[PDB]
Amino acid sequence: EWLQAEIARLKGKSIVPLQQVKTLHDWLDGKRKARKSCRVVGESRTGKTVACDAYRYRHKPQQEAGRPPTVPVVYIRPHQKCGPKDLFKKITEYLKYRVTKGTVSDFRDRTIEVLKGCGVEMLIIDEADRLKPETFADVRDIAEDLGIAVVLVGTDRLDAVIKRDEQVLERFRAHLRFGKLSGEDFKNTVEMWEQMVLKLPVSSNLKSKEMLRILTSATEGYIGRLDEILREAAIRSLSRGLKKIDKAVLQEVAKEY
Amino acid sequence: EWLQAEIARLKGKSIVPLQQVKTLHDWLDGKRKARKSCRVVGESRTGKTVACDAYRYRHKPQQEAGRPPTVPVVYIRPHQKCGPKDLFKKITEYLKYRVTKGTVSDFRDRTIEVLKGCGVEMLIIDEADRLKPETFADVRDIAEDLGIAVVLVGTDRLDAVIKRDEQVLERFRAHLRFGKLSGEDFKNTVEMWEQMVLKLPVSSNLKSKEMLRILTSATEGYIGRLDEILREAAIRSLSRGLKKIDKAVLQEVAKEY
Amino acid sequence: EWLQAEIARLKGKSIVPLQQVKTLHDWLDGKRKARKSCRVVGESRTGKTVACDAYRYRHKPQQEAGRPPTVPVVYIRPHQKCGPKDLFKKITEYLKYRVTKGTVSDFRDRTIEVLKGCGVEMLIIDEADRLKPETFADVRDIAEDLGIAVVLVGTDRLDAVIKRDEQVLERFRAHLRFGKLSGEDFKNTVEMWEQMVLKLPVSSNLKSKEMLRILTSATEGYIGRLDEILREAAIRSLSRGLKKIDKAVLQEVAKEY
Amino acid sequence: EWLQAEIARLKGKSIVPLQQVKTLHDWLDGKRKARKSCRVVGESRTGKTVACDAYRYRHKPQQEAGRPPTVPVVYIRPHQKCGPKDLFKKITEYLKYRVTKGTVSDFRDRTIEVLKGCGVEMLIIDEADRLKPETFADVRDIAEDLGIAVVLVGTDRLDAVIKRDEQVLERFRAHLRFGKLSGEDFKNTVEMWEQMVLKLPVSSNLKSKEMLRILTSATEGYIGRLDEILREAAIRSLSRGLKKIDKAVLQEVAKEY
DNA sequence: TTTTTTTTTTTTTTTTTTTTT
DNA sequence: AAAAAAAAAAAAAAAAAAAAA
Ligand SMILES: Nc1ncnc2c1ncn2[C@@H]1O[C@H](COP(=O)(O)OP(=O)(O)OP(O)(O)=S)[C@@H](O)[C@H]1O
Ligand SMILES: Nc1ncnc2c1ncn2[C@@H]1O[C@H](COP(=O)(O)OP(=O)(O)OP(O)(O)=S)[C@@H](O)[C@H]1O
Ligand SMILES: Nc1ncnc2c1ncn2[C@@H]1O[C@H](COP(=O)(O)OP(=O)(O)OP(O)(O)=S)[C@@H](O)[C@H]1O
Ligand SMILES: [Mg+2]
Ligand SMILES: [Mg+2]
Ligand SMILES: [Mg+2]
Repeated sequence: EWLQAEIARLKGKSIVPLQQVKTLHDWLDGKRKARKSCRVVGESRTGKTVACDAYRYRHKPQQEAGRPPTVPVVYIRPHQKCGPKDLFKKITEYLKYRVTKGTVSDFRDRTIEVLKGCGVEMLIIDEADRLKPETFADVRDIAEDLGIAVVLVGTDRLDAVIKRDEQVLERFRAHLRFGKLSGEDFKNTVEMWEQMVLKLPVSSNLKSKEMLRILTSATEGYIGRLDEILREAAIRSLSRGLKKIDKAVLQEVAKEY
Repeated sequence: EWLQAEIARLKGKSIVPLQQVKTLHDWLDGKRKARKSCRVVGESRTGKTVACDAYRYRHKPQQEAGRPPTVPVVYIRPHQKCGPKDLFKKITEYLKYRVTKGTVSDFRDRTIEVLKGCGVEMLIIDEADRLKPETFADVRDIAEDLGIAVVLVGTDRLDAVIKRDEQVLERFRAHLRFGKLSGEDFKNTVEMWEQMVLKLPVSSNLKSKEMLRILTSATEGYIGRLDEILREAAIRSLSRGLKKIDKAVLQEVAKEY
Repeated sequence: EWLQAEIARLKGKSIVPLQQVKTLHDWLDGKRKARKSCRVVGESRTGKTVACDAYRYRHKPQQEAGRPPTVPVVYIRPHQKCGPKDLFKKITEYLKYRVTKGTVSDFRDRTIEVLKGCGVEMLIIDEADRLKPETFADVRDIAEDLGIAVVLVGTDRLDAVIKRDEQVLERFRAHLRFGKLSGEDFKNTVEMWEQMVLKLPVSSNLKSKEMLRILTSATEGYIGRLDEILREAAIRSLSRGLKKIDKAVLQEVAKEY
Repeated sequence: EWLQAEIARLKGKSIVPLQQVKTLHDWLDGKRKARKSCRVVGESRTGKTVACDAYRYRHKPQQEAGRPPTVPVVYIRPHQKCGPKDLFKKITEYLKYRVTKGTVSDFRDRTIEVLKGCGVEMLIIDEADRLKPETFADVRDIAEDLGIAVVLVGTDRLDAVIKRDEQVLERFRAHLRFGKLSGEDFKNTVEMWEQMVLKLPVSSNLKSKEMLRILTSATEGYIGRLDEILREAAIRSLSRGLKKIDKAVLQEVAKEY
């Protein structure tokens, strides 16, 4: 069924190139070469996690020799109230090693051992705020002992957590401020969105002012909302037998927010 | 004894089709297809929980194959000050899997494993206000890692809890409002009520204005009160040897509120 | 005495054909042909062990020459904290060989000799959890060295044991999820039960709703409870000089659970 | 019967040339010439044991002289909790000598006599982790006294055992890490597998993306799972009278994992 | 400025058995 | 007939990061 094939596609996710994503990638590349600690802070739904995923794919692990694959970048997202056994477990699994039964001290060395050999140029710890304060000692140890940069990406609240510990605050001072869209950048993003993200049989012309003012009021510059508003409107429109998104559909969806 | 058979019936509960229930079911069906996460908020005794139960029965689990049943929808109601071990336990038991002794970090993974295979297209959490703030991290993780929609049903107080966390508030921005009954919808509901819920030997004619003004003052548009006023009046009337509800009985019951 | 003859019969056990048993039987038949090693997991009192017994009798020993019997399938149930000398002893006795005095290293080899010669295409080890972890090495060796598939039937707790050893977990990934009864399948099972298991002089009509709601509340879908509730009720009823089971008897028995 | 002839074939096993197997053979060849003890560690079902078997067959025993058969490479797999009498017995039997009744101190010396004479350049001990710690002394003695290199092939758990003894850890420091398949290597392996391992009359075109995404999700890069999924699907397909594997069959089998 | 509420994270110990020699 | 080794678990508080009037 054509309709179901398009809905199964639309409900899915993809990465769209944006000025903000390229900016982060070039910035992280500098910190990687210099091995310097830094921070990534911005508002929710601005597309910070997605840009980090894209970076991991930009430079993939290289395995041209018999030895363990050389993984230049490690990306992890700690669970809630993450303790020191959990941080080490997740780093080790990411690099494809199995963790054996033992205590924190027992595989701490193993984490170091697995960290060595593989390149591990940079460690990106998304959602840094969700971590027990005691674990920031093991993060500093890694950053200090090994030639590894620790990006530590987080939301605005993270700064409230970082400032509670002098030694952490004075080691992660450099920061990039991820932001939201406004002005022409938003209009160009909507034009990009229609053509690449949407494969609808008939064009919706979402760049038009009459509907762009609606997308602007509904979105407020958050790339996460633009994705929801247009992705749901496309499925709701096709489900009615339409070949494009009607102004009435954009209004009907916007009213739910 | 005929009288006791009718009292044993009247003291029981049933689901009556209403415009508000159909409206929610069609709305949830859209969010299910789009895998969109959104809240359901309204006043107490408006019949929010009952509409959610009716939805679960609309799409029942399928057992055609010898494989584990594909449950399209999961409905749970967390206990007071629900923590992260309790949320996972209740989801797992709802899928007929028994939980073994272990830590959150052990059956957090089992939950994901039971979540995979079973369809679990949508997760409805009633009494969303009854969650420790720390648990909203495990809810976001589920909503993010897998394509599952989370309803997060709650009362007006839920909004006061949601706005305390930026990341949670942004994710659940879309909402549906239950409301209450007023005008013709109430009169038609009373007519439906006497016909479908009350089966007294002789008709009471509750639609009549002389008694409808009483039901209106006593219920103030809450389907929960209309249920109580008429269900108690029917038992109290039969217990006196009456075949119908007298105006005097409706007045006597209303005076207690 | 007629009464004692019926009680001596009722207190006994028998195998009733069910949809779950046939499903189980023909799934095992696929694994047997493919020589695949797979696990089978189910809740207590769902009739997992009985279905395995029925399978053994479906595929009986065949003797076409003076050579040892061509035993197609082996079924064993290990004792508590079963060690490697005990697993080998029980396999060997099952095939009707006497075990001589010696060490594990002596009749480990004798076990291989008698696993050979006879076909022994399948080995079903019920209650797999009750086994010392060290013995899973001898089970893998059999499964690896000989063209034999091993079932590993067990309860939910078995999965907690299996996941403690990487090499066992990976080998035994395929699974069948034995379940409980609900809906029409339960009503039809009660009709079958009264139809075949119970031969009372006068019919009880256990499929009627007034008593079926009682059997449902008392049974909760477990075939083991339906068997207890009706088997005890039949003996208790006959002992009172009744020719059928009265609603009062089903209620009296249900109250004990 | 054609169908049974194909099933009797499909249920069997064979060795498929792979990049990982050639890599190990060239690596072991270097250690053999240098007489250097070394390790082989990787995950379960990655095809570690099969590559070792292929190596033994690459360099078969040569018997062109008066002296006893010269086996350059010896391959053994110790039983569970293998002690020092068992290690010596299995080495001696492999070289085709009968072991007489006596003590460890008697055929410890007989083992040395038969290790000598025959070239015995390399000893490959599979499943090294399942060995008694006391036996590693007899392994070091062989490696130290005789010009013989010992491989010590095993899983991730072996490293936890090795690090418990300083003298063993230092001796076996060199290692080759086995890796699972990902990317193009997996797609090319599926194409190769269909051509050489499957002799089905009608081509299945398993390289196609629609079914390759299914094989990828079901396999997760483990050559052991790709073998199982496709080998069972071929038997299940032929048993239905099909000349090829249908997408429906690959899905039906994948659902069991 | 107070008063719980709980959570994991910890080892130390004490016995019991199943074979080798 | 006298020894060595490998389990295989139930204890009994306890210092403390975090939280609610
Ligand atoms: N470059 C992009 N291309 C396509 N979609 C994007 C992009 N960036 C963000 N999104 C959308 O944003 C949604 C949420 O992902 P992110 O915005 O990356 O999450 P986030 O930035 O971590 O915000 P949080 O939840 O506060 S941490 C996804 O559903 C994406 O569709
Ligand atoms: N298909 C069946 N036919 C007849 N009796 C059955 C059947 N299934 C279960 N029973 C009854 O259940 C008892 C046997 O236990 P099972 O029902 O097999 O429980 P189980 O599945 O073995 O669960 P456990 O406790 O884990 S062994 C006997 O008393 C049988 O009479
Ligand atoms: N060259 C090959 N040709 C055909 N089948 C192969 C080949 N290599 C591996 N396999 C299959 O994939 C599985 C994995 O190989 P194994 O011999 O199990 O190595 P392994 O998984 O490292 O051993 P374990 O599980 O750690 S004891 C085997 O059971 C084979 O069926
Ligand atoms: Mg995020
Ligand atoms: Mg049983
Ligand atoms: Mg192997």
